[PDB]
Amino acid sequence: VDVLLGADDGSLAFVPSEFSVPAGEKIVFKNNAGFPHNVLFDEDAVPSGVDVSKISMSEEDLLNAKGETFEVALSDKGEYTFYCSPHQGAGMVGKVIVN
Ligand SMILES: [Cu+]
Repeated sequence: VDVLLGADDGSLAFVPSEFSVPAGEKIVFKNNAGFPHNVLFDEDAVPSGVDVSKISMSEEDLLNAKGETFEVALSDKGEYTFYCSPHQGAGMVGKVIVN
């Protein structure tokens, strides 16, 4: 599944911001517009047992050009909250349900 970073209209959003994927499906976060963006998972809002450092970008790494990607496959079932570091305080966050 592809998830865009930034809406075409400049909105600070993941697109889609909530979605479900079967365990193991590769999620491709694709830098779209109004960057910089990046993608991290929230240690306080993932399934028990998940280590968010293995599935997040480094906080200092920013995608600054359209078409860059960050790709991850989530294997543990449950809810995961991801966020963009620059824009987390502007509501650029989302939720994937791995089933
Ligand atoms: Cu962002």
